[PDB]
Amino acid sequence: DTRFHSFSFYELKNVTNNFDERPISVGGNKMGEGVVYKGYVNNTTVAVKKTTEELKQQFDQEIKVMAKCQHENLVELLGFSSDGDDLCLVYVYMPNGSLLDRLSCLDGTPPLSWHMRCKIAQGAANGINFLHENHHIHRDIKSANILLDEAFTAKISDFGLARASETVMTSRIVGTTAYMAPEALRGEITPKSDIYSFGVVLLEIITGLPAVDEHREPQLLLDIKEEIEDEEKTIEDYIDKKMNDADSTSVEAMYSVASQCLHEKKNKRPDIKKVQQLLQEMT
Repeated sequence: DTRFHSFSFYELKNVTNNFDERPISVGGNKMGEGVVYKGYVNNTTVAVKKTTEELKQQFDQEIKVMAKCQHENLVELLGFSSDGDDLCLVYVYMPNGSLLDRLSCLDGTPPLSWHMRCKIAQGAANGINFLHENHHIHRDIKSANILLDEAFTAKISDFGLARASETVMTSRIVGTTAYMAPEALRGEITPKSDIYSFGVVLLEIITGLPAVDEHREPQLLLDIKEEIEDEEKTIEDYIDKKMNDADSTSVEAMYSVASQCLHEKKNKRPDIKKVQQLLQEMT
């Protein structure tokens, strides 16, 4: 609780069109999914995220993480509400949405250049580096959770699952399957799992493809690593065509980082410091 604003529930209900759960593109306030709503408070646009006792301690858990973790490449928590029998968290609004939607060019946005993509990748790595340095594991690293501010600065978001480290195991396996390391899928909690997930992200950046596509072969993006290793295909075959500034050398350099991140065995993966350095040298 490092000087966050305490909101009453009615204030946030007011500014969100009464928590209008319809997508924004269809006239509502939902920008994603608790559920996350767009709101206008005090000349500012904000992001409002809306067992009883156990939801309360997760609510308290995230505030704890957000109090301790402040960084240019992390979404900043602005405040909260806990009086309308319905818990809310209020964050800095990121106008350019998620990396996922920018890679897909959702709603007709311009394809991201290779230069911008490298900057976002570096930003994301810097954000993850801060978390690991400060002994946190994100647990849900993915392109939908890399948000983009006014200047397309990468902002790591959705810390609802984040855990402090001192490898432990959990009974409640959480995360996004198409991004999850094998050990994470088996209930292990380790920062090495974040690295693996970041490798999938790097693949999405290179290819512009989503991590999963039920009508695609392979359905999982991470499987393209094996197709390339068993030289059936090249990374060149998979490079996003919606760029004109992607030189072979840096693309191959990024793929090399991605491939190392995606080692099936957690101990053979680079840590975030090495990932940071490698993305620097690519540039």
